[PDB]
Amino acid sequence: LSELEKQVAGTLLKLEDTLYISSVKEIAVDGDKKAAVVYVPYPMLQSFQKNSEALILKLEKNHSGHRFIIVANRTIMKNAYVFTGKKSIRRPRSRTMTSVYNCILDDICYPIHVIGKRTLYPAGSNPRLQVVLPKAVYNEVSERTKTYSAVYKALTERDTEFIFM
RNA sequence: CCGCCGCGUGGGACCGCGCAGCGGGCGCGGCGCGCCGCGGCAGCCCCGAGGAGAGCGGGCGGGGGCACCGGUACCGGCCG
Repeated sequence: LSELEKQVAGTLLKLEDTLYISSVKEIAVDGDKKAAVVYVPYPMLQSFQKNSEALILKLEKNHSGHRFIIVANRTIMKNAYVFTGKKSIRRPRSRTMTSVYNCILDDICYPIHVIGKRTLYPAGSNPRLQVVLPKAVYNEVSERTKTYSAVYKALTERDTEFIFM
């Protein structure tokens, strides 16, 4: 239902030499560079994550202009219990908002596993969350911190920032 | 304005309880009761308390019970 979709489909047809992707989302960044999010339906996320880094690098090299990220699409419900008038209906915890945001944060940087989280409450400024990444990766991912913050802000209004420890 | 543990509206932070799929067609204005696809759902488990309980390994101890057993010494008897 757009133009980037045909290009990504062409790439996907080149890469092999049985998957399917729900949609595509493009996020702007402060610099001229932009970010693209590919929505993989939940059951196929683990299927896509076997060779995520290779897929991302091939997609970036074949078409430039913005970076590519893969995230699953999860729904959110807004009632712990739903009163049908007779019985009771309970919302599973996986559909909560807090769990979904954490899963998104984990998926954004899937290859690297988060070593910690901290949310600061400055005297006047809006509270912001800072995560902690392994010292080994460092510059291997130092060029994607701004885009990561931008996307995390876009999908979830919680602003963030990154450090290494 | 002032003798209310009752009555209605609103908020719902704190306070404590909610085991028994959903959605659509049959199907009638609506709800039941059943019958039909899974063909529409991401179907259906926070976490694992410097709380507790269970488990494996290691040594630790005048901790408990039963049987068994040595040593002088007090006392009594006897030979010289």
